[PDB]
Amino acid sequence: VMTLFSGPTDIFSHQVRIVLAEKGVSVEIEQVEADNLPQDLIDLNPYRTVPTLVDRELTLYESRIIMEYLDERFPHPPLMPVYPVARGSSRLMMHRIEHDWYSLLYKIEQGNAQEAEAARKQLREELLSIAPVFNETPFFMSEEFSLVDCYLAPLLWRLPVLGIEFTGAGSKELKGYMTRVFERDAFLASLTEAEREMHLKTRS
Amino acid sequence: AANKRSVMTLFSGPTDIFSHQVRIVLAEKGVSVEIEQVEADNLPQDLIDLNPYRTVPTLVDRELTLYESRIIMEYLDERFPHPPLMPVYPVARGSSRLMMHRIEHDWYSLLYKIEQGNAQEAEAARKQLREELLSIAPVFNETPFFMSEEFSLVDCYLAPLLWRLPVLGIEFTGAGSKELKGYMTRVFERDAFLASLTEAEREMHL
Repeated sequence: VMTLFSGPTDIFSHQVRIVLAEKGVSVEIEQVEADNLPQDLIDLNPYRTVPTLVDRELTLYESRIIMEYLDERFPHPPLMPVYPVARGSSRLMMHRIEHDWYSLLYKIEQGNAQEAEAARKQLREELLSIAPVFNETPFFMSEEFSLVDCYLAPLLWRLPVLGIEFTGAGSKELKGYMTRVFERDAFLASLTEAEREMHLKTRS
Repeated sequence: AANKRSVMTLFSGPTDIFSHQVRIVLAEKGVSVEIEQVEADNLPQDLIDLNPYRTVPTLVDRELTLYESRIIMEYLDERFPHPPLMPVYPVARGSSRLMMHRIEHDWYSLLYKIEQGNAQEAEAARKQLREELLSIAPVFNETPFFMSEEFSLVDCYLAPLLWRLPVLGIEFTGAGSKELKGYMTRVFERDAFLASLTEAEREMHL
């Protein structure tokens, strides 16, 4: 009885779809045309946004709220640290990723050529700057896939549609992270057809 | 350095609604904390070194630096369980987080339009906010706090907003005013709320 209303290429919906796949819970997923909930379903979410999760009598929106709900409701596998301090670090990194990087993604998608390129340049350089972080661990500042990777993975997956290509200093490091995460069963299972179309290896 | 002290440090804005939320939670938990009210023109060096965005509120507890009041408040609730400011179960917790999100999205945005918009906009925002707040009156006939039997982080979002109504030129009369005023009395009289106020915030009710 758990239903997720998702944007087929919506990065926020993708985050939730990865979590749902990781948790392995039974769920009905319905893709909308674009990035909005049908006007007739406004009763489910006054803001008519996706992702919107309906699990029994509880309706939730805002991917961040949905992901924590799923992690608290379905403990295994754990996607957050168990202790308060590292949990704060994780929530903060998730927030920084969304505020610093998903904002650039938004400017690239909604901007004219000039705005898009300026956002693109900044996003590309910043992503490459954190490359050293991976020479240390398999996942983002962790040895286990977590919600932080649920934020970073959908973003890096979209590099092709953002018009970004990694080469030079740091590219090898980022690509290694991308390969590790993109190869996971849950990540592959999280993909919609429109998302699979983005890369050769998943394209049908 | 703040990150080297054995006591928490909160960098706060004297009239910042978000810092107020955090100060209420610190008082409720009764933890030792050194609170520094900052000035935009001359921020303390530790804030600059630990928070690249130079914003408030910022909590420094040992080697951990947090910003974004929501993250700080949940950190405090998880690190210091007594007294509980969040529900225990997943479903109730989800609803609580959703309400905090809606209060900030629907009401904190009107507060900003009221303070930085032109007369026409400010007045339009002032009228919308007043109406919406009075519309939740029925809630207080069901429970003493906002959709809860006990004071929680949701009230830590709503209280600072209602405390600022005087500066927003809003006053409750008519239908629902009794309910809203009863809630305000209940939260504004709490030890933690009084303890959370800065002198500047107190003057908002002169």
